Amino acid sequence: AQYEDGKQYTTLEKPVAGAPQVLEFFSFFCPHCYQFEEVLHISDNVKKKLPEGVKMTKYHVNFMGGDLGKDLTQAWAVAMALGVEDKVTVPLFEGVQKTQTIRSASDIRDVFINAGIKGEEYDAAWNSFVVKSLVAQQEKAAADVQLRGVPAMFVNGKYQLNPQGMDTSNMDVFVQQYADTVKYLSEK
Repeated sequence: AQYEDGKQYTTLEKPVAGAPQVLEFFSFFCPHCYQFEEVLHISDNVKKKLPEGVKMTKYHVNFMGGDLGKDLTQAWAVAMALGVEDKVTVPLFEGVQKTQTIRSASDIRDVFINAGIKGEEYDAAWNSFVVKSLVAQQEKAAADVQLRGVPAMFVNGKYQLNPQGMDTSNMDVFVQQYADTVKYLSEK
């Protein structure tokens, strides 16, 4: 066929029930994740091609960058709770990988302050049980698919995107193939 299991995607032998429709995993330490966000804009091009009524989920992971990795998973929970994902994603990526100015939880906090989130509001979220459970959800979703690598995308808890099996000679063509594959899987 044109889309084949094991080529543009793989199928989970152990399907995950009740999973988010489109589920994306990343790490601010992850070099292809930086590309996916900054250069390729994968998330946004997938959205542009998803049907009506499909919601999109993005979670951070712990298994890169040790202690800071975990702080970043909690910070991403804060961002989700406050709904400020679109204001902190770029400076977090650049703070970790470009300028390397993020070395502690306090530096992560600085990024939010600079993006205009108020200190009191950040610290209250950071310490909230709503953020605790948001962290729990991120961990659980990644555990459910025994995730050992990022970037990763899963569709309906059953299919996993396989970007190694798409041409990379042209970045635009790669992105559209990726998004079209998500749409195909979505309609499956």
